[PDB]
Amino acid sequence: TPVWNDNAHGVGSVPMHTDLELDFSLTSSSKYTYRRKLTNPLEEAQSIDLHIEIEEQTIGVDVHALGHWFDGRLNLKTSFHCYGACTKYEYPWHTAKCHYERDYQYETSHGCNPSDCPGVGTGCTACGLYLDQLKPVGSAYKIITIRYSRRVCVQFGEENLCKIIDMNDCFVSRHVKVCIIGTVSKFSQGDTLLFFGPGGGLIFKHWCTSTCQFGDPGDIMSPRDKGFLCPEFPGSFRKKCNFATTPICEYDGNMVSGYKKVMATIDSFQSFNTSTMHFTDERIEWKDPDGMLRDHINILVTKDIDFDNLGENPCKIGLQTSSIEGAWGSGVGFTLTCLVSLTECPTFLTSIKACDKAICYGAESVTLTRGQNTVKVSGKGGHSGSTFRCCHGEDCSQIGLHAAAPHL
Amino acid sequence: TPVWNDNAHGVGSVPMHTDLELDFSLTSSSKYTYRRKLTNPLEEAQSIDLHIEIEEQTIGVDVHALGHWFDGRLNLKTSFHCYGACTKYEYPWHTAKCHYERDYQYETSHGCNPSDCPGVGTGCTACGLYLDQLKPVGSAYKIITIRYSRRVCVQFGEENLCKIIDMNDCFVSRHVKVCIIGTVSKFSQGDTLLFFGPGGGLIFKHWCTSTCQFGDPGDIMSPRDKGFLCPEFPGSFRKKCNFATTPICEYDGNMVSGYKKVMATIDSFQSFNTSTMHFTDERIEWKDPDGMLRDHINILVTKDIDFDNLGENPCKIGLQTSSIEGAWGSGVGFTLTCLVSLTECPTFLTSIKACDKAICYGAESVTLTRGQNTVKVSGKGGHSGSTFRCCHGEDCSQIGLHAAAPHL
Amino acid sequence: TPVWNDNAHGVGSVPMHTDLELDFSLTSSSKYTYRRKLTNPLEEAQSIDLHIEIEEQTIGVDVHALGHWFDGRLNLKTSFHCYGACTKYEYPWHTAKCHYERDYQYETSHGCNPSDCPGVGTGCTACGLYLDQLKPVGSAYKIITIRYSRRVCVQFGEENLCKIIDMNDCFVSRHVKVCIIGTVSKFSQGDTLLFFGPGGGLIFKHWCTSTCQFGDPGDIMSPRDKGFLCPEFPGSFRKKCNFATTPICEYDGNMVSGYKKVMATIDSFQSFNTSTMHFTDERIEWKDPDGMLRDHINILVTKDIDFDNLGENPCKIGLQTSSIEGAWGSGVGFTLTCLVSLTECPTFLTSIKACDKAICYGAESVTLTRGQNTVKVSGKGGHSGSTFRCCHGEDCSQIGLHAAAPHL
Ligand SMILES: *[C@@H]1O[C@H](CO[C@H]2O[C@@H](C)[C@@H](O)[C@@H](O)[C@@H]2O)[C@@H](O[C@@H]2O[C@H](CO)[C@@H](O)[C@H](O)[C@H]2NC(C)=O)[C@H](O)[C@H]1NC(C)=O
Ligand SMILES: *[C@@H]1O[C@H](CO[C@H]2O[C@@H](C)[C@@H](O)[C@@H](O)[C@@H]2O)[C@@H](O[C@@H]2O[C@H](CO)[C@@H](O)[C@H](O)[C@H]2NC(C)=O)[C@H](O)[C@H]1NC(C)=O
Ligand SMILES: *[C@@H]1O[C@H](CO[C@H]2O[C@@H](C)[C@@H](O)[C@@H](O)[C@@H]2O)[C@@H](O[C@@H]2O[C@H](CO)[C@@H](O)[C@H](O)[C@H]2NC(C)=O)[C@H](O)[C@H]1NC(C)=O
Ligand code: NA
Repeated sequence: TPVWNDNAHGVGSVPMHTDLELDFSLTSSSKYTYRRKLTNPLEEAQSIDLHIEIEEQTIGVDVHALGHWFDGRLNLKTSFHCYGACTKYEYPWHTAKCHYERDYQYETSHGCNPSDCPGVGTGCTACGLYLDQLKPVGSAYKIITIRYSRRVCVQFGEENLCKIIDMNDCFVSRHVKVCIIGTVSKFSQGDTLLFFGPGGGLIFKHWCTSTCQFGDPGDIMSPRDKGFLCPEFPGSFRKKCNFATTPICEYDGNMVSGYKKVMATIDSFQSFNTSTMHFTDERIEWKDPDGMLRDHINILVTKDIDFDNLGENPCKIGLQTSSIEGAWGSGVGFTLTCLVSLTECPTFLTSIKACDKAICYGAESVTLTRGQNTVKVSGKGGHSGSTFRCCHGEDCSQIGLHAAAPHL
Repeated sequence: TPVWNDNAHGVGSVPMHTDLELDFSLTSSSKYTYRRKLTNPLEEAQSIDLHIEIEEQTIGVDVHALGHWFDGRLNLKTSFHCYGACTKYEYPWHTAKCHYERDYQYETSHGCNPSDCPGVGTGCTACGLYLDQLKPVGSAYKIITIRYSRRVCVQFGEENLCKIIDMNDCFVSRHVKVCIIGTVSKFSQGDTLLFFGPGGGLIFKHWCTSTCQFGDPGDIMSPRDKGFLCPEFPGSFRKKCNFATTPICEYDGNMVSGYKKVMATIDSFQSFNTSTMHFTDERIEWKDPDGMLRDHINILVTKDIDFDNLGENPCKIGLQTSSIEGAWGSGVGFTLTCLVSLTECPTFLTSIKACDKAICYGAESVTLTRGQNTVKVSGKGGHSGSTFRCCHGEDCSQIGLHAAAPHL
Repeated sequence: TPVWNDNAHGVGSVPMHTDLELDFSLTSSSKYTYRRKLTNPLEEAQSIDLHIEIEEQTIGVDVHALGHWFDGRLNLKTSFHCYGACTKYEYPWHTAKCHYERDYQYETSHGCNPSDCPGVGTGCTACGLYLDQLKPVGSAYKIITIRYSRRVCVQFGEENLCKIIDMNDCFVSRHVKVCIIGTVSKFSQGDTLLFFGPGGGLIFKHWCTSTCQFGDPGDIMSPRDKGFLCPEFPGSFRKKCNFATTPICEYDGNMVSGYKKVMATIDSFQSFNTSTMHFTDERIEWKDPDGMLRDHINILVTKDIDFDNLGENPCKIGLQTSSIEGAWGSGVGFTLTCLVSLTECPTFLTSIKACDKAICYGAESVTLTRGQNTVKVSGKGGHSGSTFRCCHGEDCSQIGLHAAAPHL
């Protein structure tokens, strides 16, 4: 009764038949190199070159680009007409993308009309808030997923292999195991990253989403080139009245933009630094130069007898996509349906992944049965050009599918 | 001078006298099985069956059930009377559980009265907001504590032992040690989990607590079957006036429910998936099928000579509860006071726990002295039926105590 | 081609030439002691005393002290004058530190004047909100950085060395390595800690920063002894009018303080406990007595042949500060510029740190070249009396520089 399983990434070893162990805490922002000649314990003349290169920790963040945050000024105007409905007249702020209008229609009165207006219960006083002097101040990105990794290269004799190793995963070969164990608590899913310039940025934990009011972090956004998502103005208008005098609008809510309020208490917010940053559609990768952070590296070497590869198996997998639902750029995510054929084993416990161009976006552990299988993989991230493929290890299907856009 | 201590869960070993080590990164949502015949290095005919089963990672979340979130419609009504105080008259919205009333009392005026009202400084115009078309949309739970674990079963020869091993704890036996090391950053204390249907849910990081305004996530709640916690309506009423016309109420605040605002930007929020979910009073357990997450497993085996159990000791403990204060279902928590008797040792460094039905809710490290000790254990979680017992290892007192209800 | 690197904290070992390994999960709030006589495998009479003391986990939090949070009562007053501008008259609330005034100037009317006021379009009705019955309820601190550590002391023979070991770092010596691996998810950067009394506190994840409205957690603050940061009052005033009657002000916004609203739902918030707490300027250190938390300890001992110290090198470093910019007590932080001289190596990969009085606030990994180097170190934390020095390992420059104050 075989119960094949390749979800274990690592090795079985006999401590007596192991020749070298390196165990250390490494600065996350530092590389590490190890070179050694493994010579046979005396009683031979055969040496083996061991060369290990571990690269700096990289962070990869799947994001939704939120566009630009703007600074601006809130202006208030008044438009009065003696007679006629409010829609009968066009107002100065009508061209303003972000405006809030309150109408005082059919409400003219003797002690609130100008001298040329004998109207009672007629016409319109229109109050108008609008944003102007708009200026973009930064680009904002919503964090969907966070993963850290190091590229690990191992030469043992003439064998040479490089792999990108995720934090809390292991590099496995016949003679060398490299495991990385770490934790970082700097960034969280749902955080919003703000980049003010063309070095670093700020983390916002409460960027407005379902309610944006003027004054909030993220209050005035342009998701793309043209078109604002305008904030709410929660305050009230008042029509200030006087005899023989044109009505005057007033607004009693907050008048200070979110950018100004944030900049007035900027020390309340967390900055981060970046090095060698790589923006792609809905993804950002960089190396965090924070030298206070460390991760744990263990390297185990057996010179003569091979490690037992704990995921070794004779099972063979064929893959193709069937369908997809859900969205890229979304915290809710997508589901990729894969048709997976298993041969050479009655059952096989493994993981099927949703990947594109060697980036993984989701994975499902599954016990496959001999023959055809239908496997659903939940994923998050990607962009409109992503074709998510069904993958097993380094092997992927011939095509992938596109997910739908978010925020439709 | 003995200084006995059982807070260390693990073993002392001599690397030469160890026979097998398995070290690997395991998919959190996958089980793992290892079977091997340990044969004596040649020069014997005695083999030992080793059988290790590691089950999928389970999450256990102590929660406070918040009841149902509702969608609804905000309606506005007006009730006018020529004469009499506002309390003299009953208003249509008085049966509505969530209503906001503003009275314009003794404020009648010539240009704001109907034709049959010669009142000046009399009567009442009543403005009334109320919620209607209410519908529950989901069940919400406040996270109090999060713990991950795997069930680990080890057979070595005829010895067979199963234990639930918390992440970052170790399974210890005479011949086998299994340590699990991991980190997960998906859920946080204070997060609110929302389940919309009877598969998965959403994480909210800003569900309203001390201030709920209409439009907030969590704005309209029913903590149990009947009875709403109504949201605030922060906007203002206006009495629109006209000659020979009944006053008309207006409200200038947000009119869109929190559910609609959240659903309009649903991609801003994080989903999670679940498998084999088990709801009990104030607790939820499930297996997260997110195959992207991994933890580290180390297994060490000595075939001949026993491990040194680092927590081995001759101390003996008797336990009983004395008192309790504080609350279940609460982020502030409770304190269990235990009377603990130590014999066979002058002192003993150990942990006393507050547990019920093999779930732990709190623990206190303490150096006990020979004879009686009073130990206070801080805990969080549980429900009204919980009887928290004083526990040491797998041993517990004969009865437990109930904590008080939260939110009284 | 030498590529010296001391960023790896750990050892190379030959598993056959290692004599003892202790591997265990330790209660975070517990100490651990190991004592053993290492005797030569028989065939000698030379023993070595091994004595290891591991102290309880300490948390060190760099913070910005926010001052005291206050409870208070919101009061509303009215001041009317028949004639003259509003600034012509002094109002009762003018001495109140937190007050909100709305003026109804030149708006007198027949049906809204007292009997002695024949004014039309004159004088002033002044509405005044003010806070009174103020009382401090707690001291608040903004988390800037969080680090955990254990003090580790190792005696091997006559060698005795104590070091404070950060979580996820290693103690390295010729014969003993001690590595600590752990994760904790209780506190987060940007959390606000509130201490109500002189034992424990509460965690707030949404303490108001860029917008404080009355009713918010953190709404009424005094950053120091005298001087309040007053909250906004987002509601509206109304002037209630009547014939031959003095105008009466009304306010329709929230009237309940943030302290009362939080205390009304206190079970929604997370408490923490403390032991042996040490407040210093902009820093708090304590031992968390939460016995449910554990970390992983590995101890490796070689009795005869020394470990290969993976950071061993012949490079020599001289250090001095050059300049500084940025702020203490700030989530944005500071940058220390150091002049670093490298000799005895063509290049050296290492870390330069910004430290004061054996507390580190920042670190930069850098490949130094022979001769002079300019290295910028990003840091966070400290206080006005901090002199941040350039440091390498345990070696620091002769002076340090002060950063600027935050929130100016
Ligand atoms: C894993 O979760 C997805 C997400 O769908 C869930 O979203 C949550 C926010 C919550 O509302 C929950 O009720 C909801 O099911 C599941 O996929 C969804 O399945 C439904 C039912 O067939 C479809 O109508 C949705 O279009 C579909 N969405 C996506 C993005 O695929 C999924 O079934 C669940 N389980 C697995 C194994 O993936
Ligand atoms: C651990 O903390 C608890 C909780 O009480 C604390 O709650 C914080 C929010 C903060 O306000 C702090 O000042 C407060 O002490 C402590 O228990 C409390 O102790 C007081 C004093 O005797 C009692 O009046 C409370 O009822 C009690 N509450 C509970 C739930 O027990 C506790 O003393 C402290 N220390 C230990 C060792 O548990
Ligand atoms: C690491 O980041 C600091 C912080 O400055 C950054 O702050 C972010 C919030 C964001 O606005 C980003 O654009 C900004 O650069 C950098 O230091 C700053 O550098 C500028 C440019 O010379 C100076 O004007 C600032 O005074 C200075 N601030 C501080 C506190 O030093 C820094 O350059 C960057 N890189 C490194 C290697 O430290
Ligand atoms: Na208002």
